[PDB]
Amino acid sequence: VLSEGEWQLVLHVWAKVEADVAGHGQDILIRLFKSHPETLEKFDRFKHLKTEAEMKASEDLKKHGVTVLTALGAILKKKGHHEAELKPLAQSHATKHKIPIKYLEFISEAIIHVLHSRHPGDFGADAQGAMNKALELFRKDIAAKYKELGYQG
Ligand code: HEM
Repeated sequence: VLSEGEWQLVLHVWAKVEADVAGHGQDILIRLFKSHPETLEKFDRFKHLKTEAEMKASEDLKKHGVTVLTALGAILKKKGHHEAELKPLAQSHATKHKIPIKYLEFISEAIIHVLHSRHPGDFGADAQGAMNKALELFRKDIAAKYKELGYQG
């Protein structure tokens, strides 16, 4: 579990994101899509985007970026007490969008990357440790619900 000190680091770093949610959200999704092009294909909504230039110009991608990060931010602020918030996300991502848990690992990596890129020398080793733990907890609890539903993998 996370200690209170680690949760404080996580939420202090999250304050950087909240200064510019749409910007961080677009940066994270583009990193995901370019690093792991198979993820783009899970989005009928964005499949048409071929180049990074097109992704950067898409206002709808920014809009989904706010939706995604708004949901993740509310979950982090629960400090692990997130059962009610996680349940619908697990259910829709497992049974409707058909997202393997591996992709949740990829986007976790993309978040860490983007934070380093946007905040050089301002994302501490302690904070990276804490964020990593918090995203692992998120994956673990979603994975538990995937396994229930027969989607483990
Ligand atoms: C930090 C992890 C993530 C969060 C917080 C998140 C959150 C959300 C939210 C709030 C929605 C809208 C409501 C819903 O459909 O449940 C959504 C939709 C969706 N998500 Fe995610 N998501 C995450 C990861 C991913 C990943 C890794 C993929 C695929 C590679 C993915 C694929 C999709 C798709 C395809 C939709 C539907 C978009 C549309 O057609 O409007 N999500 N997500």
